[PDB]
Amino acid sequence: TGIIMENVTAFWEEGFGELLEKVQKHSSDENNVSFSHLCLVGNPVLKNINLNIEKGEMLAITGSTGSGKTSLLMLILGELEASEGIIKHSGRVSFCSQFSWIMPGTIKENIIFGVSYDEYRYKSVVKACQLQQDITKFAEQDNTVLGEGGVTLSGGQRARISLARAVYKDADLYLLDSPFGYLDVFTEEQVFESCVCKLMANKTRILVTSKMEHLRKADKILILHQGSSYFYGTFSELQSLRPDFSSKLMGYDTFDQFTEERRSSILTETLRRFS
Ligand SMILES: Nc1ncnc2c1ncn2[C@@H]1O[C@H](COP(=O)(O)OP(=O)(O)OP(=O)(O)O)[C@@H](O)[C@H]1O
Ligand SMILES: [Mg+2]
Repeated sequence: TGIIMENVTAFWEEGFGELLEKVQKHSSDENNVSFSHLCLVGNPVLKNINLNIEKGEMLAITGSTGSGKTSLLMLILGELEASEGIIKHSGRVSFCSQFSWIMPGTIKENIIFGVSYDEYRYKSVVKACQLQQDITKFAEQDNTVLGEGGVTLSGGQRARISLARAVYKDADLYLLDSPFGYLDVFTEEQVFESCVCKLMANKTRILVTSKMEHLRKADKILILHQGSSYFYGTFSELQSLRPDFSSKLMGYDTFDQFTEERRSSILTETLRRFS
């Protein structure tokens, strides 16, 4: 149907760490991580993961920083293998990574990169990703040549082009890894509404996020901590079965407009108090 994981565990295997680094602050937290040692010692990166996501549902994945969110995505992509447990999903998947990549060419060439052009499809993706506001600032609009790896664009601009590229792909499952992590916080709110909630309402999709509105709108929710499932279920269930986490995070007035670093800090801290 959509995607199922039953009691899945995945161990550190050689090369997986380098892959994670190739995508591309608590980097000071990571400074005696040795990917070799994790492989020697036999260590789960993800442990006892369960989820059942139906066709057209949206799973929101959140958690503490370094909890295995991207790794779970990689597991779906087949870059990590389940050592225990069952994973079912079929069909093409489309992946939007944390690192926004940009190829030599026009904005438009970037969004349809490697895929056939369809005008209604294109115009539709451009609009829902809120790119119309960006391209209208340029003399050649979406025919603007990105005369770098889009280096002179904003981080949000690069993230929107990269989102639009993944959303434009025709696929059965969309993996969206933290597109909404930048300062232009009102644009991100329109994008989430227009792209992820409306245009994609019937696409099975997984959104890694650190905003509570995304948990609120989600069909299902996975919270990760230290490579384990801190919680899995609906937003209603989260308020009942994790009441301490919930009231803390809904306690804020405008949590979703804090920086990405601050939201991830509060999430991480909250997950530790309440074990
Ligand atoms: N670049 C890196 N260097 C060293 N250790 C890393 C790096 N990226 C991830 N890790 C470690 O590998 C496991 C985590 O990664 P994943 O990359 O799956 O985290 P996330 O859950 O995606 O978190 P975040 O997005 O906040 O980094 C964790 O135990 C984490 O500490
Ligand atoms: Mg990540």
